[PDB]
Amino acid sequence: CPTDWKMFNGRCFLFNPLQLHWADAQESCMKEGANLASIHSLEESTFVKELTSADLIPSWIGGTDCQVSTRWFWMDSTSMDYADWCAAQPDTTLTECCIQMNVGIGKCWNDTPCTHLHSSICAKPLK
Ligand SMILES: [Ca+2]
Repeated sequence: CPTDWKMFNGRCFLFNPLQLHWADAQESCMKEGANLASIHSLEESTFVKELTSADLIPSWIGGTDCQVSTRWFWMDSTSMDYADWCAAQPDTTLTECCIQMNVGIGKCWNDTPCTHLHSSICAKPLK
């Protein structure tokens, strides 16, 4: 993997501490040939959590159901075969359609307004 990135299951990951809304976070990843990260297993979830410091900082990941409620998509076009929703989540309301991880005391996923500023996780295949 390139310098500051970390490898896991054929992909490289990076924690971007900069506070950005979802769209800016995705744009920031694209500048590096990446996408906000998709997560497909508890093993991957744990690996990414280890990139967010001892505080497990709330972070944007690349999933949303912003087009049609309840229809979730990852920006890297991989399948939605895993989720780590907090209790009662997701709300599926189009007004809070971007996935945020490391949310609350449970450090789980919560769909939230995409305009909120958060750190983020970027990922891209290993070359
Ligand atoms: Ca929510």
